[PDB]
Amino acid sequence: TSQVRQNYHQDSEAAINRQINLELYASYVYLSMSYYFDRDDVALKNFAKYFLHQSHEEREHAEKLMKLQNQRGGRIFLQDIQKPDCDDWESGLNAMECALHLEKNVNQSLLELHKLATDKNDPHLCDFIETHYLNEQVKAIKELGDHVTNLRKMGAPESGLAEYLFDKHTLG
Amino acid sequence: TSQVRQNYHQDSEAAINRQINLELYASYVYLSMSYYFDRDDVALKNFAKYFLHQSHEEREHAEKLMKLQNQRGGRIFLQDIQKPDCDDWESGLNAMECALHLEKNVNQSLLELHKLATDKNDPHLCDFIETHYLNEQVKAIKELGDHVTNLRKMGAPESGLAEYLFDKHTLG
Amino acid sequence: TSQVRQNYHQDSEAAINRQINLELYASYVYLSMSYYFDRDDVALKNFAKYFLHQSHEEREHAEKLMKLQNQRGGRIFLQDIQKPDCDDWESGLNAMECALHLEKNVNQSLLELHKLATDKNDPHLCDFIETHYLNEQVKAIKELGDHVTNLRKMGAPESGLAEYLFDKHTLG
Amino acid sequence: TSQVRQNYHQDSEAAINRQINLELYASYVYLSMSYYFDRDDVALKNFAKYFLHQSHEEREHAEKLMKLQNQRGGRIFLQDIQKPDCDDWESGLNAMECALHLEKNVNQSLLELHKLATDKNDPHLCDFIETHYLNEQVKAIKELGDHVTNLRKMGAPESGLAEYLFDKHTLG
Amino acid sequence: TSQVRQNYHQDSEAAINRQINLELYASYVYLSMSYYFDRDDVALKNFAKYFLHQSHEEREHAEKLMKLQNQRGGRIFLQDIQKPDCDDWESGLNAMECALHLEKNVNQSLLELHKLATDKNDPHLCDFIETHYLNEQVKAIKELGDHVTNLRKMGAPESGLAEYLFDKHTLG
Amino acid sequence: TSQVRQNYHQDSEAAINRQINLELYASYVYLSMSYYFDRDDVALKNFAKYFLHQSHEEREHAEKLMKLQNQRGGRIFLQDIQKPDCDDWESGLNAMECALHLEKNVNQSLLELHKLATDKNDPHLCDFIETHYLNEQVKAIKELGDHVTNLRKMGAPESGLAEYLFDKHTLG
Ligand SMILES: [Ca+2]
Ligand SMILES: [Ca+2]
Ligand SMILES: [Ca+2]
Ligand SMILES: [Ca+2]
Ligand SMILES: [Ca+2]
Ligand SMILES: [Ca+2]
Ligand SMILES: [Ca+2]
Ligand SMILES: [Ca+2]
Repeated sequence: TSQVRQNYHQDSEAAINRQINLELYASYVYLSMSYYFDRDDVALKNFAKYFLHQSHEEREHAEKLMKLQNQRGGRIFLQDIQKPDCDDWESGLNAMECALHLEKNVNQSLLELHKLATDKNDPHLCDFIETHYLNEQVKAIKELGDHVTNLRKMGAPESGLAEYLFDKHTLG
Repeated sequence: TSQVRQNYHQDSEAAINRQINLELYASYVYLSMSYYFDRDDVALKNFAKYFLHQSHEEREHAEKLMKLQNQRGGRIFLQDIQKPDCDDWESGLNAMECALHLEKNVNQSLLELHKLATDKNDPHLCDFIETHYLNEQVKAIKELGDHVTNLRKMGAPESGLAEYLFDKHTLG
Repeated sequence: TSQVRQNYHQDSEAAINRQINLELYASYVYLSMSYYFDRDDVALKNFAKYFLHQSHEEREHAEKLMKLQNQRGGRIFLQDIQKPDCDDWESGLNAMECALHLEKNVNQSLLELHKLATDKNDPHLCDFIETHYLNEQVKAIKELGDHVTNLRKMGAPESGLAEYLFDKHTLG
Repeated sequence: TSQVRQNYHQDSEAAINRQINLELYASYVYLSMSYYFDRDDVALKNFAKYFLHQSHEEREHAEKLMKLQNQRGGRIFLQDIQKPDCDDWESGLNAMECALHLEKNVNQSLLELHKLATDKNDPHLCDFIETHYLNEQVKAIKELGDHVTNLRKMGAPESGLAEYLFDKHTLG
Repeated sequence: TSQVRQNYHQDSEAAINRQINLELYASYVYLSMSYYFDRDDVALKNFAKYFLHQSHEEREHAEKLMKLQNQRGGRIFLQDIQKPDCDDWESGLNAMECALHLEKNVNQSLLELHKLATDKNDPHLCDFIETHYLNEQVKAIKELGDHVTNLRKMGAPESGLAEYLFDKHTLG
Repeated sequence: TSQVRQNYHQDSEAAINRQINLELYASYVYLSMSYYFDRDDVALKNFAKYFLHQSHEEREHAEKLMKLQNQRGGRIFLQDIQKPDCDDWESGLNAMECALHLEKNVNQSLLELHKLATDKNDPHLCDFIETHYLNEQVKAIKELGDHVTNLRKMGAPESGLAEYLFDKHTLG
């Protein structure tokens, strides 16, 4: 038991280890989406840059949780990072819809983590999650919803002109 | 026989002279495409600038090979430069498709040159081709493929609006 | 089959997909080592920074291969990223020894890839590997060997003073 | 028939197409002369630079005529570019004498073009030729005559010292 | 056996040790030529500076090979450095002719080293030689050929004025 | 006999030629020591840099003597440069002890040269040696003695920590 550990429940420690794997998995999903748009038969450079940036940010979120685990006297335990479910993402609109779904799932996991921290009376963990994760998730979800709405209204994905213009004017 | 000539096969010397003519020919093809887009009844200024730049680069590639011939103690032998097969290039998409085909043909010739240099055990010639030509060709081919994909997805060449927007947003 | 694909063997395409997973795995190993040194009961900040930097570079190497796959007309196929074999890395010296072993293994895979590219007569792939990977590997291996030699000569890992001073004077 | 065409005779259009080929041919001749001086057994670097610059300028002259053709509503028609008559240019003095002869021939063609434009009452074409070509030709011819006179007076080409010094002091 | 050694053949290691001695020997030859031109009865300062610079570069080439030996896990083994064959170099032209011969000999040794690396399947060693040595040798040889041609055409070495002017205008 | 030679004895000329070889030999010894510290199984970078700098300075000393020989109307006569007696230098302390011994030997040769110049009544040669060599030697010897004393007092070479710290704090 760590000399620094104080008011840090075993259940919280385990849940943090799970969240770490989830963020690394999200990073992997975004990495796959990015390079799909880099294909010569897809070729939407700004969609590709958008998802690569998202991939790097998810990786950063995971490292922040690893830092928190050590700060509290807990111990990091890593697991395999599962490959994404899809290899081909279909279209710009489909990719954005999948990302929205992914983000809502990560948000659900964070809300469950917050409830657990509350039940265990760990105010430091509650504030950490509120401060660094909760608001970021809400902003991310609103942004993806906006994008999905615009692509649909423009006539994507049936209209190839729609996806080309969105890549230039919104993501560019 | 040149006082500088060393490990430079007669077959390699001849193949270099052939590659020189091929690059000059590619330069001529791009020059023709450029001014086709400058016509009052076509009028796509950025397509015109794009192909003119390609024309100048091909000319530079040829001069580099002429420099290499002299460096190795070989002798330059020039041939007529054949006129392009087409005078009218039809459309932006058609021109891009023809350029893709042209580049793949020049790439094939370079791969054959590399194989010959390998058989003759000329490591300097192999590295020269690898360094200055092989990677440039691969990048060029990927770029043209990307362009072709976008124009097709936008609805070219049937859609005149598609070619107008690509000229502004991608080539501009 | 991609409109850009030329002289790119199916076996090469598959080997590239395998190398991509291997680099991502190496990235994961370095990430685990980094945060082990961040523990309150280990506490060697410069060892931690050193391995985190290595982790980011391996991730970059993987992305470069993903870029190459698309450039040649090949198709990315991702696999699970296996968790590292160890959770606890023992000591600074032990971690450096494990990294040396890891790098020699990645080097072996690259040498095998180069031999395959040679057999398939793919000069572009051979040069890509030579240029971006082979020399980097040799430098990395020499650096790790140097570090291991110094730690051993200083009296690590039995001497805790040795690891503390190396962290400050060499890695700092 | 172009919507922009006005007072542009069919004979003028054809003569412009011929002049375009002539300028491209002159460019090719200068390119050949340039690299002859780059040979290890000739080695006069400033003669080489001088002729390469002339080659680029002739190429520019041709592009200007291509621009003019399109401006007037005419249509570009390209022909093969014939290889130069010589592969070996003998000496610095001989090359300068050949260039003088070449320039006087191009000048004759331009004077004939001007006479035709005059007969067809095309004041715009007459002024274009006067402005951009006639004075440039006269200056070029005077310059080459000066060079030829100096080389001869110095004792070229029998004197190898003469050509070496001219390369340094006049062309350098 | 070095902890860093991987895919490095014993024959390659030995050949590298031999190349090291050869470059040091070339350095010694150029050093001797340099100070010959510094004599009061020769007095060509720019010839002297030219050869001294060549001497320093050869020394640098040798150190680079020593660095490579250590990087691969090989062991440096030095030999006596033989004195040059001549003490008196006769003339500027004679010195340049001897240097051309020397460089072609060093080039032959490098080509033989490359063939050996190829037979032993050492892609890293092949690329190292290609990258740092092969192209430098070709440039060096072309430069010396150019110099020899100019001196001969000027009337060296019978003409003392020729060597004086070349020292000022080419080497100065 | 040189038109510039004045009061320059044949014995002095010969002794200068011998000193030149001795300085080149010292340069070779330092070069060998330098790269010994660059080995993966030694790895003391600052010891390596220290000896490489010494190697370059000895080479400079030799060139200065070659310059002096020509200034006085004497003639340079070079000899083979013998390989160092050792290939493996054992340790940092051992290398420093060997260098101290080497420097005292070079100093003895210089003192003998000065005595000869004195006997031949050559005031210019005496002052040259005093000015450029004698004081430099004394400083070099004192510096090496200081280093040897410190390494011994620290517990080298039995203590690997001692050599590591000296490399950082004194030579770094
Ligand atoms: Ca598993
Ligand atoms: Ca013909
Ligand atoms: Ca290469
Ligand atoms: Ca799985
Ligand atoms: Ca024809
Ligand atoms: Ca011996
Ligand atoms: Ca001997
Ligand atoms: Ca004095």
